[PDB]
Amino acid sequence: GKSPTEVLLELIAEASGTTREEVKEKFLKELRKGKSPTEVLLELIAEASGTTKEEVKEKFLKELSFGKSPTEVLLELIAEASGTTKEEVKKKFWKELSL
Ligand code: NA
Ligand code: NA
Repeated sequence: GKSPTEVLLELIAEASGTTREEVKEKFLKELRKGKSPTEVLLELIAEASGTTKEEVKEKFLKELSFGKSPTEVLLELIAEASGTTKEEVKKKFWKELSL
């Protein structure tokens, strides 16, 4: 998938055991309710890990407060959700972006 968002949604699908289109459609529908893309990604990640959305959102925000970058944090959260390494998820991200 071309864009960074599309690649994140693909990674979330893999972590969720759902299709890329299913995740995309959930993402689009939530945006239509007036949510922001970052907020929606965090909810999707929470769903994928079986964790509450508030817990995932607070972790994100705390990491940002430490001076981490948003995409980096999202990747780390996706890695937590799939039980894979941060390094493995980041590799996939850059690979998929690359094509
Ligand atoms: Na499925
Ligand atoms: Na983003």
